[PDB]
Amino acid sequence: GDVSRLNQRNINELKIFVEKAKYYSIKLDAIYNECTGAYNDIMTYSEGTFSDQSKVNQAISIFKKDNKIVNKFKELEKIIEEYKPMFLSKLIDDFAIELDQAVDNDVSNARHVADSYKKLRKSVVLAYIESFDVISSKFVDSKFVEASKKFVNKAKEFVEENDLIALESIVKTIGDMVNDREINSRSRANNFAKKEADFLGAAVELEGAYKAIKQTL
Repeated sequence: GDVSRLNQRNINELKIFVEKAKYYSIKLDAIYNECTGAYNDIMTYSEGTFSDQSKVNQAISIFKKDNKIVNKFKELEKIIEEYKPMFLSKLIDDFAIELDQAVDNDVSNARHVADSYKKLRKSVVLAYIESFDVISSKFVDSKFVEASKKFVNKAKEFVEENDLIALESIVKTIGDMVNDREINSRSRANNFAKKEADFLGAAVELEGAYKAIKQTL
């Protein structure tokens, strides 16, 4: 008759991912807070060696010490491992290699550390969206699948504006939907309000399709 058995399998798969990934944004925030000074010091004091070399060495030490930062990224990778097997792995290797090679003094290497980090930060955000993209694409409900495409696009446009703020919104919003908490569609922001609201509008549309499925189960 109907496809309730299938729709329930889809809700189940989405709910598992979201609950398993619920600390993803907090974990990226902890990387950002530890590394932001070190990133900016590399960008500043490597733009021209004149020199602050001691500052650059110390900045590199924050990214390298006890492989802590690399392992924090691997912890995020392990969260999305089931879903996007090779998304992040190359970019984590690239960073690891730059860190391995940065035995100073070498600004280019120091700038390569900073760029490989920034690129990896943005990938960790896209990885979450890509996982939801793969999950949503297994939905038998065509209205949900259409609403999911619109969400991923607005999600990605939001990432371009600010990767950590975008990831925080995506995680909280998807979280609200699978826990049946009504999504607020308004941004109260002073920075990035336009793109946040575009993203929140696509999430209200998705919440609509999600509820329409849920109400038949």
